[PDB]
Amino acid sequence: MVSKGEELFTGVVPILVELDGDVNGHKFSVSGEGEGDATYGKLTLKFICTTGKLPVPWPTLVTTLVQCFSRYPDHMKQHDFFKSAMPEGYVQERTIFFKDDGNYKTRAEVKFEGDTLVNRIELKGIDFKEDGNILGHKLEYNYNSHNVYIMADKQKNGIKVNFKIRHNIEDGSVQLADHYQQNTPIGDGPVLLPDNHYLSTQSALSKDPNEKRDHMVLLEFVTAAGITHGMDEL
Repeated sequence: MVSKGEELFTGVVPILVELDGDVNGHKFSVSGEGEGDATYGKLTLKFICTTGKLPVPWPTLVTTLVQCFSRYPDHMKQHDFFKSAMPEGYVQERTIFFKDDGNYKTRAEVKFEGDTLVNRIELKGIDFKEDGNILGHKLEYNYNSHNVYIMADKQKNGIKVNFKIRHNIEDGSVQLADHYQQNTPIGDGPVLLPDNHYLSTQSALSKDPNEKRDHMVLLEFVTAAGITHGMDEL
């Protein structure tokens, strides 16, 4: 099946992202805009720190800063929770544990506001080392590919999601960030609850050569996989 929510994503959709953050007491705000094309699992966005210098590395914020733009193949469209919750949207909550360092806890609402898919987030970070990889800005400005593992939480009418991000460091080491996530629908309508599957996620970071503010340009491609081939023909 294809959910009614998925019909909202068959063309190019404008995206807005607003994040209000506080990490070890360093307050900051990020705004982003761009567009997604879930037909190709593609996002293209530019984010700006509107409060000055970002007090954490940009790569640490990529997962917090719209999984409804993932491409689900045909035999797996009945497993797309994220589009099925649209346009009313969903609440996405995480705790992200940076190995040997602090944690982010985030709560976001992802939903349509008019024609635009908007992700509004609050983030709180604590327990960071002032000279660790994060507040000491030792992460390279790049990003790896990851698998985002998804399972249904039928009790909560949503999903539980987990994965481990690898952030590359200049000296050849890696800073690991373990992500524990759950998503729940905002509205009343039925949502699709999936079988166990994963998203294969790729992200590339760049800069706008005419932008003086602290910023990140991001390109992402995300495709779902891993459903056995249960629903062989369906």
